[PDB]
Amino acid sequence: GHPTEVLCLMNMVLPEELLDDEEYEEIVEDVRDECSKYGLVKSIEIPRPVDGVEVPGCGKIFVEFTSVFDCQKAMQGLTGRKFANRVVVTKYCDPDSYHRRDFW
Repeated sequence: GHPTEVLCLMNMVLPEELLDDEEYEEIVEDVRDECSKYGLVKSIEIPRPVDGVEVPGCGKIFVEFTSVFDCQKAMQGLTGRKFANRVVVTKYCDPDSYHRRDFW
């Protein structure tokens, strides 16, 4: 709906793929590098799974840009792009919710 400077990338990761530090770090770098083609990436949040503990937003990628315009360019460039034989699905994330790490 309402465009923000925070992009949420869905359908890109399985929780299993975020357990090992090396794999998690590689996903963070790959995400940053792809998003950097559209604007300045201020920060990234990829909630990691903890088996038996609820982790809201796990399986989702949150990328904060330095402007709303750069985020909208990222949403245009990434939405519908094929990744891991799937379809990248997106949404805007509330900036306040992002900073207080209140994901869904």
